Amino acid sequence: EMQLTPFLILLRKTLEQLQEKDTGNIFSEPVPLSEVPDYLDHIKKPMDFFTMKQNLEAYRYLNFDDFEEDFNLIVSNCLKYNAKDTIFYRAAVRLREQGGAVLRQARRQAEKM
Ligand SMILES: Oc1cccc2cnccc12
Repeated sequence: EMQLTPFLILLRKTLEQLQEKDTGNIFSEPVPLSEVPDYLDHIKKPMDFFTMKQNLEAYRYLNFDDFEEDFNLIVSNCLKYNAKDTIFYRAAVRLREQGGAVLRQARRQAEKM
């Protein structure tokens, strides 16, 4: 029970804060299938921050869970695909940790709406 425009402004700010935590920009764009040919073998729904931005602007995120679930896919896909001893796996752990605090604060703000 809130107005659409302030909520989308909040999601835009939140997405920018999450992208800031991905300092290597390894999640900024879809995983390039041309360089990872086996990626889709067990990754059923790829996700990335650019796709999240397009979903946001297409009005596909109307509650915080819609938005947070796609963020969680970025993390979980990366933990699934990559071995634990890789920078990519550890980057997803770091993003989960640093991004979780960003998400908790942003969800508090949405609940004031
Ligand atoms: O090759 C990649 C490039 C950027 C991100 C990736 C996330 N998981 C597996 C592979 C990736």
